Amino acid sequence: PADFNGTWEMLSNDNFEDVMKALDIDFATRKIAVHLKQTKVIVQNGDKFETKTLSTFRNYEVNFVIGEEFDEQTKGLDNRTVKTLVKWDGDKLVCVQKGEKENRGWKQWIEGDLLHLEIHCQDKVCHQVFKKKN
Repeated sequence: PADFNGTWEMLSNDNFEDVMKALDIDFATRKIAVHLKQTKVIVQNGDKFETKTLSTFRNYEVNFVIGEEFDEQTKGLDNRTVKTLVKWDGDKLVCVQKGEKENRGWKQWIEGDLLHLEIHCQDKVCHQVFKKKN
């Protein structure tokens, strides 16, 4: 479907603290992480994704293949073990992370040259927007 290949620098980050609080991240850490810029670096070969997040906050990778469930350690956030599975919803990526927290996952898609990421946990949702670098 879509082509996520590229380097994408964050434009905006809304309601990040709501999701971080839902993940039990401590307030001090939230206060640090809310004002930090992130870059996403993505290599996509068909259903194969290698993603790098880069910030002064946390650096982390997420590598997956569409429809292949994998065990994931969420180092960029709460450092929990979850079972992650990413699938297509048309041209959007929809990820379910099965573990201690209910209704956890994320959804990612492209509009023009912006990448949108929604991260959700429980009843909270964060919306991030990134601009393609080139």
